Amino acid sequence: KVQTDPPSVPICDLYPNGVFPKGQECEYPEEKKALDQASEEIWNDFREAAEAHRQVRKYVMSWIKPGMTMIEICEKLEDCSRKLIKENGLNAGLAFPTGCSLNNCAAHYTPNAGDTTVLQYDDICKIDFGTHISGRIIDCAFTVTFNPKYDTLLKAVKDATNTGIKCAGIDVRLCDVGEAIQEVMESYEVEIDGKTYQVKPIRNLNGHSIGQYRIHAGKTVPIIKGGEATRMEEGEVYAIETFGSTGKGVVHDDMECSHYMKNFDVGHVPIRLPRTKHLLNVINENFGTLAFCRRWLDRLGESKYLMALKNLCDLGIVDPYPPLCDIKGSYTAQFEHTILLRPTCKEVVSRGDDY
Ligand SMILES: CO[C@@H](C(=O)N[C@H]1CC[C@@H](O)CNC1=O)[C@H](O)[C@@H](O)[C@H](O)/C=C/C(C)(C)C
Ligand SMILES: [Co+2]
Ligand SMILES: [Co+2]
Repeated sequence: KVQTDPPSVPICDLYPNGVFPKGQECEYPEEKKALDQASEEIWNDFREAAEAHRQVRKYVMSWIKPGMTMIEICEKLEDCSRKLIKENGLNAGLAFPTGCSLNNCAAHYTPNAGDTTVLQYDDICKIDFGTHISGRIIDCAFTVTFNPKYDTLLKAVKDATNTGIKCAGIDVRLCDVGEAIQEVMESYEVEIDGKTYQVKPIRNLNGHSIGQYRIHAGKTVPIIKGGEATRMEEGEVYAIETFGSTGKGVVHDDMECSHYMKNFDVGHVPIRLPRTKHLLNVINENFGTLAFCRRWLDRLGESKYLMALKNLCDLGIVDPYPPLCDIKGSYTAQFEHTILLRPTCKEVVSRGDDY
């Protein structure tokens, strides 16, 4: 069987023998082959999630248009993602909420219930969403625009992200990747509405290592120089993402929060407060240590849960991730891919024919 025009066939049903397509395999900048084959089932899970990501985003690009509300966009994307990944509790599903951050806002924004925001012709929207199979997460993102005036800014960030991807590798120092990304990013100048700007990396936003059910495993991939000389290791998985801005090149928390995620290091915590106890149970059952958003709690039939959620945040059990924005009037863009540092090569597992 093949995929229907508007995708609806699970990726696992498109692949009979349970063997999924590899991403772009690259040479780094025998026994290791045996070691690589030993984790084949893991690489395969990443590939299944990546193929779902590729097919979902291809679909999104065909219909996303100004006039649609941000809620309509996210619900349409998420519905497709759930169907192609063949959602099954914590064994297969959405790794995190659909980011659709607009203009000066660079990341971590998704609408909460009631949000009336409508996508505009001049908007620059960062679609950042994730999929996973058995906790093997694909963190991948692109930027959507309708006005050609942002073309060079988008190209700047694409080139910067690919440079970071090419520089990445086993034994490579993280600070070197950041320095490389920055020199490419800043080599671009753009003109938007009569004003010129030297593209600037958003210095306090970074790429990161990825772990099972842990989007932010512990290591950071900076996008500017001056970072840590810590090195990348064999077997690690990384999200290489870069952000370019026409503003200050720095983001701050802004707007209402929609994203939340349980602190991975916090262990079991007995709670007697009834509503707070119930919410934590709902989170443990449906998300575990994966991120979620308010719309996802509404979907599960939960209501009047905001105070319970605040309690979990105040207790440090859950962490809030508010939208991150540059100054008013600035424009930000993002591109991101997930890479596997396999023993025999580097695989840009989420690479597509689109980006
Ligand atoms: C700027 O957004 C990325 C991010 O924060 N990176 C982190 C990386 C780990 C530490 O260095 C803290 N600083 C960061 O910028 C995210 O990983 C997103 O790419 C991802 O899609 C969203 C994840 C959440 C946790 C909000 C669901
Ligand atoms: Co992302
Ligand atoms: Co990321």
